[PDB]
Amino acid sequence: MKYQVKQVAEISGVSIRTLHHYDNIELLNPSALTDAGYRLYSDADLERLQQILFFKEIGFRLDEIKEMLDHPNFDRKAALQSQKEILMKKKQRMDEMIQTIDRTLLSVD
Amino acid sequence: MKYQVKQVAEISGVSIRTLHHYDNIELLNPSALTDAGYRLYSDADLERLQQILFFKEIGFRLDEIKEMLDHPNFDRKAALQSQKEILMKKKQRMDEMIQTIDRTLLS
DNA sequence: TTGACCCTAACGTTGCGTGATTGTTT
DNA sequence: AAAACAATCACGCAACGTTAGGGTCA
Repeated sequence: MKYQVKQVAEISGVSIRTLHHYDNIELLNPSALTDAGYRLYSDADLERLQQILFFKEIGFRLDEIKEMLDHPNFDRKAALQSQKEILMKKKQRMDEMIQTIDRTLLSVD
Repeated sequence: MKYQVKQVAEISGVSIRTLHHYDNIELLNPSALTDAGYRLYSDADLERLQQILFFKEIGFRLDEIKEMLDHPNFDRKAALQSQKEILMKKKQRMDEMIQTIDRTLLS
């Protein structure tokens, strides 16, 4: 029924420290707590975690992920594209950086 | 032939705040200090600042840049390559992420 | 009692931006 | 006697990693 850090960390691949941090940030708040304070996660919490984890792969930030999960109305298409555009530019920057390196490695190679 | 922050900053493009930081980090230390504490950079300090800015463009971090300027024995060739390689892998990760977005935009 | 497991601090990391407050004078 | 310019704090940002010390018991 419920899961505690060790298990959630194992099922999802993230660290316990991560679960805490996501808890402190209000990104992912456990569904329950034991009298002793132990965090107890529900299957729903696990879906939520998978989604925040997926948006993480696309390069979004915890705040963006948060605002998108807490506010579903927020159009996702435009976000997925803009994020793409942002990514593409980051890629373009690195290219210019690599050129600068090559354009520099031409001297006693 | 000495310059104070306003100038050096204006001549190099970086901010005065940057110059201070680079000073605290021991990356770029002013050639001279004024009695009142104003720092004065020499033409040499300016060359050093340019070198710094180059490596900064290639993507190196202050520590790496520092360690390279303070020890000119460090083979620069391999450094420029390894850095190139690192930049490439980053490019690749960027690609996979873009693919994943596209692979999701099918709707 | 004892592992195995959980918690809360709180500093470390990268590179300055942005005030706030205050001294100096190229 | 003011306008510019310089200085030293020190908090803020992204996302956890990593001890350090100390309860709990699925």
